[PDB]
Amino acid sequence: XXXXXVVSDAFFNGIKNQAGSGCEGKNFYTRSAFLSAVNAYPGFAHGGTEVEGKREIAAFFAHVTHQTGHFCYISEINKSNAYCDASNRWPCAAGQKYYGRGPLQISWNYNYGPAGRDIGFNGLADPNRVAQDAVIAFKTALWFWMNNVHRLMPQGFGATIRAINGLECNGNNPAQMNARVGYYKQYCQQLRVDPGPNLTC
Repeated sequence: XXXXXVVSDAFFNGIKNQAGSGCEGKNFYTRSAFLSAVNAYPGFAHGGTEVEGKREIAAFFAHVTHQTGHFCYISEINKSNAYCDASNRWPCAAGQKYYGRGPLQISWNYNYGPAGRDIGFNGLADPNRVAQDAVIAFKTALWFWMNNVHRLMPQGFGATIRAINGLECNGNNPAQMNARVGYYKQYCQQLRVDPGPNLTC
């Protein structure tokens, strides 16, 4: 349940060791940054039982592993889209772009805005800070998780795949869906917890 003791250097390095070494994220994503970020999200891995908490940690790392390519990538590979939904109170800053950044590839003005308000930076004016500071990056990932995915954890890992995209369930992208499940099952083995029901979607 306490991330510092369940997520070890060995566990974190085990992921990052895969795809180095010229990866932009190789010398960015650290366990130290993750643990600093965890301090700001006390609800993470604490929704229910210690088993549920461990499943949540495994689930978080499963999605992060897939979305960043084992910590290879910081920013979305295509960077032209502003990702602006202008119908709002997180108005889009001129010239800025809210494409995916960090462990869970936080995207859109309507996510950068409130994430920044919670974390303590200007998410609309300075979204690149998520790519510049690994502590902020892990905080945005945990912010996104707690605000969008956490409530679905009790329904099983598969419900979290559906929470994160919509495009990788129901036969749409089996390879990516099963990739995520694969990481989750391994991390559950490593953290010594059963994976639970409803893994695929």
